[PDB]
Amino acid sequence: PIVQNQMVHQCISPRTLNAWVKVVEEKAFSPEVIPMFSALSCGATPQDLNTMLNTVGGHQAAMQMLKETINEEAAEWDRLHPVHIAPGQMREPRGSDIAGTTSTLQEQIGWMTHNPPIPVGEIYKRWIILGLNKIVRMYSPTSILDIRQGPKEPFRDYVDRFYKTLRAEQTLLVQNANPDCKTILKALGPGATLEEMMTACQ
Amino acid sequence: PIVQNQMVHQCISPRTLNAWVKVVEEKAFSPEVIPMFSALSCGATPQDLNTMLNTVGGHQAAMQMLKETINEEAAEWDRLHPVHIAPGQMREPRGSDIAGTTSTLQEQIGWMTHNPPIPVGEIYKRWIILGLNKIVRMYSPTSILDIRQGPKEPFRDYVDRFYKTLRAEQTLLVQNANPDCKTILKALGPGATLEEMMTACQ
Amino acid sequence: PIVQNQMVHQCISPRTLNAWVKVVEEKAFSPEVIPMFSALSCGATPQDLNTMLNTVGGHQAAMQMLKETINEEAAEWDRLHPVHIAPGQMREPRGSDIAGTTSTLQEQIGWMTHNPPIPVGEIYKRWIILGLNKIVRMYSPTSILDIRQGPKEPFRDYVDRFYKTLRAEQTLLVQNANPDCKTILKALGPGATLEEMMTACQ
Amino acid sequence: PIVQNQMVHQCISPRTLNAWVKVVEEKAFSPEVIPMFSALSCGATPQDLNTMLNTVGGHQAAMQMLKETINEEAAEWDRLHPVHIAPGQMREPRGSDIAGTTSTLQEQIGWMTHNPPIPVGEIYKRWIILGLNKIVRMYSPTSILDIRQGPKEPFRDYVDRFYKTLRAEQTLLVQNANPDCKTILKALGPGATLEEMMTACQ
Amino acid sequence: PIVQNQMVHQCISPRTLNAWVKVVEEKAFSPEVIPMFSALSCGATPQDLNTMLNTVGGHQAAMQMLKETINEEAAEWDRLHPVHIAPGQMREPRGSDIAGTTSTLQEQIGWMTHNPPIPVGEIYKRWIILGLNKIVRMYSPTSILDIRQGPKEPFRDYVDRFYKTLRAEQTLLVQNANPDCKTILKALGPGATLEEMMTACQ
Amino acid sequence: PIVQNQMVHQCISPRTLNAWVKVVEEKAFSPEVIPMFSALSCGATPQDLNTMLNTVGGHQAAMQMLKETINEEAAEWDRLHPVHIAPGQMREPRGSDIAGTTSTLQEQIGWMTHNPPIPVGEIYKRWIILGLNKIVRMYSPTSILDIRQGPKEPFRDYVDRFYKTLRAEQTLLVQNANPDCKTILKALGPGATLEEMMTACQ
Ligand SMILES: Nc1ncnc2c1ncn2[C@@H]1O[C@H](COP(=O)(O)OP(=O)(O)OP(=O)(O)O)[C@@H](O)[C@H]1O
Repeated sequence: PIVQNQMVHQCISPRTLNAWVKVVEEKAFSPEVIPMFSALSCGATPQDLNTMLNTVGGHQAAMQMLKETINEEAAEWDRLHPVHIAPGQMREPRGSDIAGTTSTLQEQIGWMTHNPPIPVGEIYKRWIILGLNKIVRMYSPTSILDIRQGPKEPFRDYVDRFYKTLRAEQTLLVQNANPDCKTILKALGPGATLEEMMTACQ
Repeated sequence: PIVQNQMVHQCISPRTLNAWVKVVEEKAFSPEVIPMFSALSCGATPQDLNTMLNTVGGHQAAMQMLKETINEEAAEWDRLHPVHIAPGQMREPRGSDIAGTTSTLQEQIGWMTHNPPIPVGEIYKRWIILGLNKIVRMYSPTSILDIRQGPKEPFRDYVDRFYKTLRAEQTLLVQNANPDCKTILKALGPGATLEEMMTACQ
Repeated sequence: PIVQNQMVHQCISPRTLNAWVKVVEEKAFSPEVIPMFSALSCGATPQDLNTMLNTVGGHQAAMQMLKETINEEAAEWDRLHPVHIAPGQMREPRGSDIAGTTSTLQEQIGWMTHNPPIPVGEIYKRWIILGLNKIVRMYSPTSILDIRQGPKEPFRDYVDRFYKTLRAEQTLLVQNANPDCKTILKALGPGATLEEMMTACQ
Repeated sequence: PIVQNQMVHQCISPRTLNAWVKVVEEKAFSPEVIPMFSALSCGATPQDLNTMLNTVGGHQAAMQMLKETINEEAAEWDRLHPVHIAPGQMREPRGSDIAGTTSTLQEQIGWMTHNPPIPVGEIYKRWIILGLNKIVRMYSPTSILDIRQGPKEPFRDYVDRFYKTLRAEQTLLVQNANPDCKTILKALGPGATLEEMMTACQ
Repeated sequence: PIVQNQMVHQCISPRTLNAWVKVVEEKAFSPEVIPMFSALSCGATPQDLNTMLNTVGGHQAAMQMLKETINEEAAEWDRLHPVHIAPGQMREPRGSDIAGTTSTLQEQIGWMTHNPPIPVGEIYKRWIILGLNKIVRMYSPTSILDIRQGPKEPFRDYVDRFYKTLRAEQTLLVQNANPDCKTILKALGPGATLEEMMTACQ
Repeated sequence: PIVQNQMVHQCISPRTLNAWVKVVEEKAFSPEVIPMFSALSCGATPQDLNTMLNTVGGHQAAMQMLKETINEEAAEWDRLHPVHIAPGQMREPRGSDIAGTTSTLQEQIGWMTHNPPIPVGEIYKRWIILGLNKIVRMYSPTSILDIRQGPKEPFRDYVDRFYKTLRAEQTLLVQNANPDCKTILKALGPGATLEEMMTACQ
């Protein structure tokens, strides 16, 4: 990453490398993996972003869809930012320079530490996260329409499932409740908070 | 977080990220999780606060009630602190800027490091903790009225349960004791410390 | 804690938080937990002291006796140190300011880093340790009078039990020995070291 | 490695040493091991590169093929860069100096920290990675021609295998699909993204 | 400990505390525990030395013999170094000040950082190690006279036992060997190295 | 060790201590332990080198052979470097000063940080490694002459054994192959690389 002592390059730590690889193994593409990726890549150069993605051993169908999303975002960058060099001067980054495939570590450090910065790590991280969200939505196993409260399922457990499914995918909470809790909820009237709905069905 | 070398931004550590995620998995919303959250988010920007909350994989009913509490506190902030910008100058934070949804990391660092600081991380952390306490009270399984000493339960074990329940929820200790220890406690008179009550029933 | 770079505030580390919580879970109130608490809270502000105590999930009977001891020590502080403020000036700490309930982190840092320091963390830590020792003595299961060497128990194992019990609670070692080792010990005469007693009964 | 405080030598950390040794034990020469090696050897001197390779306990057939690749690359270096010394002056590195066998740590630090740097660690790391890729291709158990979707294998699982095999080794995805998904894929027409192919066969 | 940034006090780390406690639990008073204690207490003040010893939960017979050795060494210090104070000046340390029982942390830091240092931590560590060696010799289960090679025990395994026992306790290696290896060893003549003895009996 | 902030003494870390002790327990004197020892003792003073060797609990036959090798190397040092002191001046190191038995930590730091350095840690580490290699060769269980490919053993697995044995101990690879792979290898002609031999017998 690039961090403060002036703004300097540091080696990606063995601990960050290991944390990312373990979250992916333990959680696959459950939605919470995305804000973990984002937090573990704080300050990341594009090189570091490629290291984290390249160190994942399975999920190669997912990694391949991610390259497609990366190439689409890169081509849209080249559309808005054509390039045309000057000895000892900085070249403008193209899509593939941002994605880390045709830029060196030194070019990346030079863009990221310029005054003002050309923030190639934050740009690439936005493309990667966009790709990762399409994958989370892909691998979401259930429609929110099939999250229905069981006859003897505690309301809380049902709400946990309902919002878990809705996060992976993205009135109806009440409709999908079981008869008994549904009746209690119809009676609360409009404008009930989730806290009030969950207290009523306890 | 923001910490001292002057006051600088540091990346949230893999170790803090991991600690928070594990305490939540192992303890759910037992009350002791709150002072752990508070301690692990020392110096946190609002961005970091959102990272810790977003990295929790289950308990999405709880996370949703928390957003409601956050939005209520944010709307009360906008009520007391309306906003109306000046080139190169700091804008005043609204509720949603404090909660980290419409403020950038740079705005957050600028508020938090101003002289005097606009402490957006400490403000948001107070809203989050308020939300978390309502959740601890929600998920508290037992009324203190149903904590009663068993016929052969050691007094200490009963007191542990009584104060555990009372912490999750928030004369009667003696009333809820078993006949034998109850008799010993009635005899101590008024003004007995817990230490004396527990010595008597040993 | 407060530590040296001048004397600065640092966030309590995830590793200290975790160490304290694990020693308590694994050892309860065996006496050795006290010097661990003392060592893990080196440099602690009163806020940090409250964090370590608040993060303990069970033993709420013990935590409650501890508050009683804290309030007693605080009331004795107010007896010896009454307070009576001056813009931009430091107020004198009362008992509850020392215990961290009515003082802010900033007041605590200001007392602890003053020339000369008002060492509010070391004062509160002494109250806490006093409370913790009363708890260690409470939860000590056995009188030293019931530590007696078994007919075929190795002398060393018996001495380990004898001093373990005596530490939790706080001529007789010989009296409580088994007939055979007792006879060997009577013969050594007065003025035998523990090393000599233990060599004789090997 | 060599890292920034000026550019200084630091001891390879016990944590890097241990991470490398564990990834090799747990993953052998699955392709993802290569970008892990590259990331764990950030800043590495040739000495450090030899330490990481020498600390691997099995796979000695692989380590021996790696020496062959190293010697070939070293001989090609000597072909393009003959050497011919001046008191207190730097000698030019030969192949075996780059590979760390006839250069000392001090010569290595002197090349790597010169203005401009003679980047002996990055040169040797490129040779090592080249050798490691030939080993990944060697130990790849399956041809992509034998990755065929099973009659009841979910399409995603098949794509994971297909791209896993293709990474170890390096129209046909559709050909190798099962009849039912093959028919759906023929109908999509040309120019389907992987995301669209995978949605269709869900 | 006291370490270099000038010479400053640092908090004993949770990791040192934990390492010491685990080596004692896993190894008791096997001899190798002594050089581990010595290495984990590098820079230790007497306070830190007491923390490491006080955090050990069992072996209280051993801890008590250790106090006896400490008091003997302290009384011998007072015999050679009597004391007789000057405002703002350093007092001379007595035995019990060195052992950490009547000296404060500040006195300890003042002795240890004086020009020239009064090295109270290194003095106390020598007393502790002396005590620890008497304990290692106490708990040594076997005389070297009962280490004899078994009829089918590999010579190496026997030598491992022989030197293990001799380290806990502190011509005969050959005498204690089995008939067959004994005969081979008699034939080597005088002046055989251990390497040659062990090669001969392979 | 001695490391850079100028060149300063640092305490050997609990993590290095623990890593060395675990590699020895898990790997004994498999050859890869040597470059791990060398890497974990980067910057080591002779004191640190003795700490790492003294903290090993078993293998005391091996530790004793190591002392013999150390004493031989030390006597050869005294043969080439006799000594003959000057107030406030540095004495010349003898063999036993280098090995850490008659030199203090301060003498060691003074030799190692002199301009030019008298590198007593690197000298002693070379003696130790020499001793360790004689031990690796001792404990090598098999001659390379008894590494022969089994009738149904994959060629790779056989090559792994062949080079594992050859590393512990230090045309024939082909001779020791099984009939079928032997025939394929005879046909390749002279000048086949290991990669080509291993491809042919796949
Ligand atoms: N949640 C946890 N609970 C218990 N132990 C943990 C946890 N997380 C990490 N550890 C311990 O810490 C190890 C990983 O981190 P480590 O202890 O090596 O810290 P470190 O990197 O040395 O700290 P620093 O970088 O500050 O020196 C693990 O092997 C484990 O023993």
